[PDB]
Amino acid sequence: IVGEALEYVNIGLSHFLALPLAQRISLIIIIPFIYNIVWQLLYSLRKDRPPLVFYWIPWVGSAVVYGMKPYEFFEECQKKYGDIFSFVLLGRVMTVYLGPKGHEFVFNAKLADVSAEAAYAHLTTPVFGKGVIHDCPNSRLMEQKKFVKGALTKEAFKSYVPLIAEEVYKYFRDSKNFRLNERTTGTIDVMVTQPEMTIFTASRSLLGKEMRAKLDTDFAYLYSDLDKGFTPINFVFPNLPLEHYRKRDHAQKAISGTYMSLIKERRKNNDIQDRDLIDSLMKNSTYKDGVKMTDQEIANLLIGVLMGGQHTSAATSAWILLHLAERPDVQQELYEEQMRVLDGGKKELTYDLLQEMPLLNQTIKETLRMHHPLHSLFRKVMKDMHVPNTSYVIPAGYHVLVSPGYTHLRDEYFPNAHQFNIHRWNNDSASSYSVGEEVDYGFGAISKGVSSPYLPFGGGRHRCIGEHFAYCQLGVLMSIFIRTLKWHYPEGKTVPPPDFTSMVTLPTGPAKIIWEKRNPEQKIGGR
Ligand code: HEM
Ligand SMILES: C[C@@H](c1ncncc1F)[C@](O)(Cn1cncn1)c1ccc(F)cc1F
Ligand SMILES: OC[C@H]1O[C@@H](O)[C@H](O)[C@@H](O)[C@@H]1O
Repeated sequence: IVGEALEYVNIGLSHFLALPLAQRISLIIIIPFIYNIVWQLLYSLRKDRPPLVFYWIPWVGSAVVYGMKPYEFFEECQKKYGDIFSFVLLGRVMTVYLGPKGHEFVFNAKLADVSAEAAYAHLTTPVFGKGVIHDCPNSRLMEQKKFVKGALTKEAFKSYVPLIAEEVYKYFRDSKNFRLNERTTGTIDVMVTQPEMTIFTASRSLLGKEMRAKLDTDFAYLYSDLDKGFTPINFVFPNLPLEHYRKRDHAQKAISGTYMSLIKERRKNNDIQDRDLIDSLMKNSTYKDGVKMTDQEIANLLIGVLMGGQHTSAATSAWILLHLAERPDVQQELYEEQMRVLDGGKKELTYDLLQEMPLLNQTIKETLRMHHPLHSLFRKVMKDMHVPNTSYVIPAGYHVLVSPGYTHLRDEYFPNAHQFNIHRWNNDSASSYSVGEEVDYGFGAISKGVSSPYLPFGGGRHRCIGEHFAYCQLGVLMSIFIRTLKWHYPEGKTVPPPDFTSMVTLPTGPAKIIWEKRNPEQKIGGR
């Protein structure tokens, strides 16, 4: 008889419940910790799963090392396990596929296999608002990208360039950080100046003069508050009863209400032209099933596009200034190109002359190689996926992670990858280009293959549509900085390390450079 063993099981359960509170709590942490380690050992035997990085603290996983030094985390994992490995991250299992085969696996994954929106909806919907980007089916997103891409034409860039130039010169004249009419040298924190210059130039060109005008008021404080809600904490705490979350929600309503006010005003007066992205979305925002975007969804889409382009672009111009501050040779080279292309400054900068400035564009390209703003791109796995040429199966409910920025820093693909060298792009200054066949997901033909080791703008259905706007904006900014200023580091200082815990891989603050006017007697006119 072993029914006596079943009696003692019941007896033991009854004695378990009688344990004093110090031991029941002690067991409350001892039991999961022990079972978590037991489970990892058994998992390591599965031949149809990638290796899983070992971790001590249940639920948390490798969150700390990944959050603070992700590329160092990937490099060590890659040496132990190779290019495919999983790790636990705050309750999720992330499967990483490093290198160009991983770009192909994740960026070209089938629509039914993976979902970006299920990975990101909690990050962006609380900031942007409902009904756009990740708060909608993929076919809706594909068409929103088509709508936005319709204000981003060559002829739009031709009119944006003088407007962006005006904003940069205004900033040089009026900002406390410069005041070029009264100061000939000064010190700036580039993580103060670049977010400001970026919002001013992106507002004037994409949003128009009215929304730019609002940035000269206390309304600008709403942008700061909404900006602060764009943070990785939303992956864990998207809504908490705190002032941070309520200033964010207030800003989203106030800002989108301001966009809707302008929109309803324009169509009240039939004042709908071809000036900015607001006009474009007012004329071209009907989905292919006949449904029109509402004014709320148009406003939420403007917020999302401006907020993403704000963070990637401002981080990138910060890094450009920081790399050039220790490279007066590159500043000199760029300056000579400006004098040649613009006939000593007697030519006005135009979008077409921007295309004749290869070294300037290679500097943006090289900065995006060394500082990809988004160190990791996620998808949630919706159907079990077989990893080709392996026995691995990534089950549904995992997440896949692709990191083109990690491959950007591999000597195998970019010799001396940790050295900033714009000439590695000689005869190849295009922001990107399809090396062969093309495909259309809804917003234009893009490269069909995504195995290039350089992918600053991603690829596949979720590929960036802001690339040409970003180059135009960054090119005008840097053209004007180069012609107007020389700059260098305070003594002893150098390029700062990246801060990987924020939404983009921005420089660790404070990152100060000292500027000096090239022409101390140059005056910037206007009121
Ligand atoms: C240096 C500047 C930029 C970089 C490096 C960059 C990079 C990227 C990358 C890597 C993706 C792919 C995301 C993924 O696969 O999960 C992406 C998507 C996207 N980006 Fe950008 N971007 C930049 C600027 C901009 C600008 C200026 C805009 C808007 C004008 C913009 C709008 C978008 C949009 C709408 C998507 C589509 C997201 C999706 O389909 O899921 N980006 N970008
Ligand atoms: C989802 C978000 C993101 N994805 C991954 N890691 C960090 C991130 F912030 C992002 O891809 C960033 N981004 C890309 N180009 C500009 N911004 C994004 C895309 C479209 C958008 F309308 C707004 C937006 F924030
Ligand atoms: O001239 C083409 C124009 O297309 C419109 O839809 C956009 O609003 C403008 O940004 C662009 O300049």
